[PDB]
Parts: sequence; structure tokens; C-alpha cells
Amino acid sequence: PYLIQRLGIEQGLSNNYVLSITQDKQGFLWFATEEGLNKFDGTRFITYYKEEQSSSVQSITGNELNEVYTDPVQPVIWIATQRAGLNAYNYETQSFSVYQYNPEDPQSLITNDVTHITSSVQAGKGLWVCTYYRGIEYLDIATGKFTHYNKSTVPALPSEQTWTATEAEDGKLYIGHVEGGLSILSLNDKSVKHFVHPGNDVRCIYKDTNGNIWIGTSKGLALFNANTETFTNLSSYIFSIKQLKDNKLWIATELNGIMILDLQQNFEFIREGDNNYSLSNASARYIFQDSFNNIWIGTWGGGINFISNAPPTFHTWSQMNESSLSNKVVSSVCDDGQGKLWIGTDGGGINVFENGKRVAIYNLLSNSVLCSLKDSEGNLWFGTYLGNISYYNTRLKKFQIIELEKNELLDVRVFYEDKNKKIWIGTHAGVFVIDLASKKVIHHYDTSNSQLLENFVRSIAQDSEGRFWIGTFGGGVGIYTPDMQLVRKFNQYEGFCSNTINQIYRSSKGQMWLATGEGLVCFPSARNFDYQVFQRKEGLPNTHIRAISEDKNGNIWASTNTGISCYITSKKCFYTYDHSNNIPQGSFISGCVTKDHNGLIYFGSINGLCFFNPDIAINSPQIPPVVITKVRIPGRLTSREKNETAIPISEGEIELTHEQNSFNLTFNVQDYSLANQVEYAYMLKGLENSWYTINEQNSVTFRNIPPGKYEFLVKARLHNQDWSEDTTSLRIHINP
Repeated sequence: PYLIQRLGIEQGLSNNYVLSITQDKQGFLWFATEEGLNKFDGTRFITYYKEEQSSSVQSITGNELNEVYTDPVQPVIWIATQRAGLNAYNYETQSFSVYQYNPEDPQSLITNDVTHITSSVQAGKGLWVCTYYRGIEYLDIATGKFTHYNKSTVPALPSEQTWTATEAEDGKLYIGHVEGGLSILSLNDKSVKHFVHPGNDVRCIYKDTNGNIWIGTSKGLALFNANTETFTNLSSYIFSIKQLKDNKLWIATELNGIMILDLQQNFEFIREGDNNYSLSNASARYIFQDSFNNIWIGTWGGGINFISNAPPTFHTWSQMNESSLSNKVVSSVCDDGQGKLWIGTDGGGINVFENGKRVAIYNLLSNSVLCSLKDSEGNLWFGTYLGNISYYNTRLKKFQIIELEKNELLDVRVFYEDKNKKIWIGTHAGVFVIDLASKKVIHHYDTSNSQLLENFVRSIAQDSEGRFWIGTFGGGVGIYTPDMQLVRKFNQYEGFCSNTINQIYRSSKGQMWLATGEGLVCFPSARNFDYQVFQRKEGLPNTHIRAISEDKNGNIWASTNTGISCYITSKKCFYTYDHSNNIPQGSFISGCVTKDHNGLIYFGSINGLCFFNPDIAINSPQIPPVVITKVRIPGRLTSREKNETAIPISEGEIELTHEQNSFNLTFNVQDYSLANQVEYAYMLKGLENSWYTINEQNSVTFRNIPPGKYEFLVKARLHNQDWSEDTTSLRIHINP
């Protein structure tokens, strides 16, 4: 159901025990961990740690953090440390301010273990700060001074240990106590309605955008209305609840990862595991949705998990799942015109699928299903390895159907039905033509009794003039008239690109397409025998074509050794797709393709049955803006100083000294979905007035640049699109 990308140390994250997440007003995501503050730039994390001997710089005041929180109004990330007070990072000015306990006030913070932060009703007028030990603090950001709510000042309180607190009602403050149950405080009254037992350790209070009061406790989630003062209620620890754009309730549990309560049920889980569609740990801590709608997950041990805002365009079927293939390699697929797919495997039997669910497996003689055909009468033909035809009649039975005498065992690998209800059958032993209407066999062509070129038939298909194009193993293809007069043939040493021709395809436009060992070949008109070979040089890696289909429009799609590629007949060019787009990380199996009654296309591979749409629409992914995230001078080897100085970009420009005339700018794209699949190009006006690409990297380092004014321009683009007109710029002045 979901595709879950992972992020931790490999990406630079300081710690894998992630507890809180937000996004600053300039798009960057901040992560609070059990050791360090991390700001993710787009590819890599920047960690913030407590400073030591440096009563010079000021940083966070303690490494163990509880929460991060974006000020509604100001360019500030508020940081709740668990043992050192409240911290506040202004990302605009880039400096840390601190709020600690001071016995010399004490209109200062009462105790410096902060567990939660939220803004007041009219935002940025103040913020609420919960403590573990000594009650709730209210900071007036105007004065910079705390008012204390605890049982020294509100004797009506049942407890001063607090996890969260929010003004769920205008001037009613809802408090979750540390194993105390929840309290409601009317501020205008200083009276308390306190509930005990839901579960008693109340860890989260959440107001739905619809005004529903959700509550996360140690004994499960409960819905609340102060309307009637009653709860309503699999019952494990809950850490945070957020309703997403989906209008779905996403809840972070201690043992079962994530649950989702879909508000159009008038539950569903994402647990821990080790795969594309599972969490990296059983205890999820925090959930956060992007400005881009990406879902980010804080995991108590297993770093960050990330779910992209848009679904994968490509899918793959492959201890038994609902949709688990009973073998890892798919060698044939076949659509009966009734809504099921019979998937043939090279190890299991046939897995029949309907609506993404295995509905039957098949014991059939030999369980290496290498080819399949739906006949015009609507029955099904599967050829196996060293097993004859296993014929499935849609009168529920399946009979075996022999070929050679003493019922000899044949290596069948292609079935072709012609305009005339004959089925042509490619064998290692030549061709057999079997009459559909009645008698089971007409012809058997070979090296000895016909003009057939080789016996090892692999691939057979029909002309718009009705000639039979028969392909072989290692012998190319030959065109035969229906009486098996050789019309013309195509060899490697005759002139053709390849001898291993893998599939022959008549497109609906009437042209013939061949998947060869080294090119996708097209004969634009069967009144000619002219042909075009598409290879490396014309926008197609890799060159070894396995299977072909065609979409709603003109375009023909091909499976290859590396990916899936698409020939846009409109534009006269290629779209390539690769593991980057969620494709099975194998090579694809030759000829193994089928289409949906809905237009969906399926290619088989050594890694599952992969399937997709007409989401070349991938042009609609808008060109994403480039953000320049860091400039730093690369350090001289002199070997006395770590951390090589970073120059801050102020007014969209940068002043460097003569000394710092070498500099390296890094750039990112803020949507992490698109990180996977963006190429960058730069131009440095004032040095060279021309565009350069840069492969697999997001930083450029210029060295020993002469004094002057320059301007760095950098633009991105996605996998299948042209370079944008739009650029992002940085003006650069080098002094002497």
C-alpha cells in the first residue's frame, strides 16, 4: 500500500532516536533527536550540538531534545531541551537564544526540562511551555517573561507533571499529565476539571481541523467532547496524532508503528519490517506533513521514515503475501478478457491474479511457464519447459495437449493466432500450425520439410500484408508468405543490428516493431522493407530490448535489461525509466508482456511483474525551484582547523575576500520526492557565459577566481523534461 523511503546516518542525521519534526517558514525541515538538532538541507542533514569551551558561539544548551516548533509569526524554531531549558533558533539571523532556570528571578523558566511547546490563541502573542517536573510555563514573547501555572499558584491542579498542553478552547487549557490523567484549566477561573480512568498517562492532545478533540494515552486513543465530558474507545501507547491532507487520522504508536483511522469509515496499519512498504522500527514517535505533503516519520531507534506525497508510477508483484508471487521470476503473463491475469513463473506454476490479489496457484506437468495465449474463443494456452501445452478451457477444466508422436515432450515458447483461427506454435522443433475450428493439427514446418530458416523458433507474428514474421534463437528473423515461401530474411552478417530478436509486434497503426539484442527496430511500412534502428545514440540506453507494448495513444513501450523505455511517436524521442522510479532491480524477461482491459501494461522480470500507466504525464511534475543552501571555502591542508568557514548569503548576494577566492556552493530542491530525480546546470556569469551540467552532485567548487563581480545561475529539471527558463541566482563580489 505505501512506499516508505528511509533516512538516517547515511544522510548525516546525528542520532536515530527522532522525536519531533517541523518545517521553517523557508521550507527546511528540522528534526529533534536524543542527541543533536538536525536541519535537513535537501540531501544531507546539518547537525547542531552544544558547544564546550566556546563560551564563544552559542548553540543549543543540551543535546537531548524533546521537541521542535515553528513560531507562527517569527522566523524562529523553538527547541525544548529535556535537561537544559528552552532554546530558540532564529534561522533568519542564524543565532541561538536560551531560556533557563535562574534562582535570581524567578519570573524565568521554573525548571529546565521542557516537554512541549505550542503557541497561544492569537498566535505569537505568547507560547505555552510544559515541564516534566514543575507545571506549565507561559512565555510572554513581548516581555520575555514567564508566568507560572503550577500547584504553588493554581492549587486547583491535581498534578504538575505535564507532557503536552494546548488551548483546545478559547481560554480553556487542556493538559496531559504524566500518569496523572488530563486536566482542563479555565484560565479566567483557575478551576480544574480533571479526568482519571482511557489510559492515565496522557501523552498527546490534538484538535482536528474539524474541532474534534483527539487524545493519545498509554492505553490507546480516545475521542473527547467537553460537550458531554465523556471518552470513547489495539490499546497500546500513543505518541502523536495528526490529521493529514488525506483527511485521515495518522497516529504514532509504540509497538505497532503507525495506525490510520480513515475518517470515511462512518483502522489500517504500517508496521516495522525490512522492505519498501514498512517502517524501520516498531516505535514511531512523531508524524509530520510537508508543505509539499510528504509524510515524515520519527522513529524511536530507526531514524526517519519518509512517504512521498505522490504515489509511485510503477508497481511490482513478487511468508505468503496477499499479492505474493510464488516464484521470483515472471516468464509469461496473459489477460483473459474477463478480468483476471494468469502469471506464469519460472519456479512456481501459474499465479492467477485479480484486483491485485492471488486467486489461484497451479501444481500442469512442469512449473516453468514460458508462454501463454488467450485464444479468440477465450480459452488459454500455456507452454512449459519440457512439458507440452497445458490448455485451460474456460469450461473450468484444463487438459494437456500433445504435439509430437509417442506424445513427445516439446519446448514450446510462442503462440500466435492469425486472422483465420489458426494457432501457430513456435517450438525448439520448428513450427506447428494447429487448426482451431476442430482438428488439433495442420502443419509442422522445419529445416527438413520447409523453407523455415532454423528450428529454434522464438518469436512469431504477422504482417499488415499477412506474411509471417518468424524469429529464431541466434538466427535473426525471416518473412514468410502464409504458404511458407521465404520472402526475405534479416541476419547480423546480412546487415541487421542483432541475431537475438526477442519479440515481434504489429502496432495498431500497422507498423512492425522488433525487440532486438541491440536496438528497437521499426519497419515504418510493410510496402518497403526499409527499417530504423533506435539505439544508444538516439536516446535509448540500454539497447537490449526484451518486450513491447503500446498505449492509448501512439507510443510504444519497451522493457529492457535495465529499465522500461517509451518511444513518443509524437515528439520523436525517448522516455527512459529506471529503478529510480520503483522498477524491479533486475533485467526484464524477453517477450513477457501483457496489457490490461484498462490499458495498464505488465512486463515480467527476474524480480516480479512490473506494471504502470500513461504517466509519462510525469511532465506535469512541475519544474522545482533550486535553493542555494550553502557556500563554504574549501580548507587549506595546513592542518590546525576543522570545519571550513561558511559565508552567509544575505541580500541574494555574497562578498568574498581575495583570500577566499576558492568557494564551493551546494544547492538543493526542497521537495524530497524530487531529490531522487533532478539534474542540475550552472553558469557563472563574469567568468564563463555558458551553461555546464553536473552529473550526480549538488555542489560546484570554483577555485582561484580573479577579483570582480560575478553571478552564479543554477537551474534544475526532471528526468524526461527540458531545462527550465527559470533560474536561481547568487551575486558574487571578490575583492583585492
